[PDB]
Amino acid sequence: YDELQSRVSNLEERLRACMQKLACGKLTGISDPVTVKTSGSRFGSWMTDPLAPEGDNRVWYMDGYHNNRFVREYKSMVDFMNTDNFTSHRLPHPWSGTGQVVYNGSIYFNKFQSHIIIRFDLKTETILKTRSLDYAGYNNMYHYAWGGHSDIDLMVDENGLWAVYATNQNAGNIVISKLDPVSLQILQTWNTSYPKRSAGEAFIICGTLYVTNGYSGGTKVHYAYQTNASTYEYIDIPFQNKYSHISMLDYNPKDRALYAWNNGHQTLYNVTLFHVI
Amino acid sequence: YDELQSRVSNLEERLRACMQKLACGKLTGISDPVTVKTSGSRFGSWMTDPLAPEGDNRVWYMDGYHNNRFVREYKSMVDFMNTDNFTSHRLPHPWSGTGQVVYNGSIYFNKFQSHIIIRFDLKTETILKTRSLDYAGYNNMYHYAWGGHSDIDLMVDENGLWAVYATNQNAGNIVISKLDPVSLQILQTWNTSYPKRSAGEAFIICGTLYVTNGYSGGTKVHYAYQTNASTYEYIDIPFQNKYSHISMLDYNPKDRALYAWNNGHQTLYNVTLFHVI
Ligand SMILES: *[C@@H]1O[C@H](CO)[C@@H](O[C@@H]2O[C@H](CO)[C@@H](O)[C@H](O)[C@H]2NC(C)=O)[C@H](O)[C@H]1NC(C)=O
Ligand SMILES: *[C@@H]1O[C@H](CO)[C@@H](O[C@@H]2O[C@H](CO)[C@@H](O)[C@H](O)[C@H]2NC(C)=O)[C@H](O)[C@H]1NC(C)=O
Ligand SMILES: *[C@@H]1O[C@H](CO)[C@@H](O[C@@H]2O[C@H](CO)[C@@H](O)[C@H](O)[C@H]2NC(C)=O)[C@H](O)[C@H]1NC(C)=O
Ligand SMILES: *[C@@H]1O[C@H](CO)[C@@H](O[C@@H]2O[C@H](CO)[C@@H](O)[C@H](O)[C@H]2NC(C)=O)[C@H](O)[C@H]1NC(C)=O
Ligand SMILES: *[C@@H]1O[C@H](CO)[C@@H](O)[C@H](O)[C@H]1NC(C)=O
Ligand SMILES: [Ca+2]
Ligand SMILES: [Ca+2]
Repeated sequence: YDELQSRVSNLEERLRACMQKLACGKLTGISDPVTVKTSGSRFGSWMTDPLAPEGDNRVWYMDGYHNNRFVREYKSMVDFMNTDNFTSHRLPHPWSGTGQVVYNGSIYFNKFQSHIIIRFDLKTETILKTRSLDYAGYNNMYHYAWGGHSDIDLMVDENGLWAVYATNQNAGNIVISKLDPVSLQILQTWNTSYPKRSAGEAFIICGTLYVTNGYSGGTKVHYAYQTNASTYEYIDIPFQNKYSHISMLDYNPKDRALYAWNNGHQTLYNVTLFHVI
Repeated sequence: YDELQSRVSNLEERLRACMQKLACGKLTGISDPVTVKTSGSRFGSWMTDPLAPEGDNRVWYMDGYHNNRFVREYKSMVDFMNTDNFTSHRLPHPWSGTGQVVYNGSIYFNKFQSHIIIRFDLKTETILKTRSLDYAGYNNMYHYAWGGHSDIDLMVDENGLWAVYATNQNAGNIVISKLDPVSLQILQTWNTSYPKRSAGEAFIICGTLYVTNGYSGGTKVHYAYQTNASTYEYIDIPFQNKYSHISMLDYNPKDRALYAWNNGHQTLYNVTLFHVI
């Protein structure tokens, strides 16, 4: 009775570990952009839920960076590529910038003019947790190169929920934090040496943070930080700013793709991860 | 009863498949040579046992390519690097060239001036199988660039036992074949587009054949053939030929290393493999 349970538990653990080890590597190439829709103002965000059961593919959409509390939900990708019909939901507080994420059926965003991370339910429409990001800048203090109140950037990867911000103690450099997806508590922090005001955008792939150089023109992935080894490396992986302005750029584990907001348009990039043995 | 046994069998199959998919990949670089021993004539063949019981790291040594029938049984690497004591075992027939292999508990070799593959026991000292390679050249008609009656090359990888030869029907190009480790029967054959007489050496990592361009001077991995997709590609992977003339270069999956014979010296290379996800 107990021996077979131990055997199946070991089997599940080994399957999970081996499939996670084969899941990702290091990025080496970014594909050409693919445009889905043209809507909204030049600044905004759009994403999908990674931990969603297959067959939902609900696209969440947000327009504006200063004063907005309306989020759009499209019931399918085909309902977002062509159909202009959506469901509008109202947030208790307006967000700042495009550094919001959707994960585990809830939206993580930043409160207006404050360093407060808020978890909001998109199904029950209620509030659970409103925590404070310890030692983080707000109100265009440590924004990206394009600005627009992007001081806090929330993302997810195969390991969980991460927040990229900057600390006055760490000059103005990029600081990575791993957050509990329930209590929004600090688990582990990595303090890098790349300034956030000269970044423009950043994303995380399964534990490695890739930081862009600029936002318009010759955009390229300039910086890489490995939190497991706590090391850094200057790369030169290039991509293409087709519409000459990038405001949001996030990595979505399930689709293994980079969702991007290109000058008021919704675009996708494809990553090329390699593993060395 | 049956359900848990089926679950255990599925767990074993998935573990084996996932560890084999995480094992090897496309070769990307070769490290500097490491010399272990200096003995014998300029041409010879030394190799280890991939599928061996733990605690049996016995190396196998052979000198000459024409009429020698004595093999050496240095029981340990420390007993081979420094100790000059060995056990000499006789063969029923002398070998041709430096292309032989030691797999599991037997040795596969070629029988004098014939296209005959012989399986010989290194413990019971008898013959179980002696077959003929179909349409394979012999007696210095489809040798390597260095000659020396290396018309048939035998190697092992994570998939099993492979033979590289050449066929009159396929001009003088390299032909790969998968052999049964027990019955020495042809399982599947692959046609490549690289002539064998201009090759010099070849080795298989896992289902991919890498072919060198020369034997003394500027040596590099020049050709690659994927038998799973049956596609060829010309690559440029230099490796350093420290001691001029090379005679044998084979791959060991257990150590994941290239064993080589460089002008009477025994050398080791540690390979680097990468996988794209
Ligand atoms: C995604 O959300 C579900 C639902 O909230 C999480 O399921 C919880 O799992 C924990 C432990 O596995 C249980 O203690 C909770 O009771 C579950 N929730 C409910 C409502 O039953 C799931 O863990 C979340 N995903 C991740 C990665 O945390
Ligand atoms: C966050 O980054 C800051 C910036 O360097 C780190 O602060 C330094 O920490 C070392 C050792 O802890 C001290 O010797 C320095 O005096 C600190 N500098 C300043 C300006 O206070 C901090 O350690 C980092 N946090 C973590 C968890 O690594
Ligand atoms: C390597 O050799 C061992 C034994 O020398 C092989 O083990 C045999 O396995 C089969 C089925 O798995 C049994 O029917 C035999 O009885 C085993 N041999 C002995 C002597 O007991 C092993 O299969 C060989 N490896 C490969 C890949 O074929
Ligand atoms: C390897 O190449 C040889 C020569 O190109 C092939 O032999 C020919 O096979 C075709 C069938 O596809 C016959 O029509 C020809 O008559 C054969 N040529 C000769 C000279 O006999 C051989 O079949 C190839 N092997 C494989 C596995 O594709
Ligand atoms: C190279 O491979 C050999 C094989 O045993 C061993 O010494 C070790 O794994 C490697 N040596 C290095 C990397 O110095
Ligand atoms: Ca981002
Ligand atoms: Ca060889």
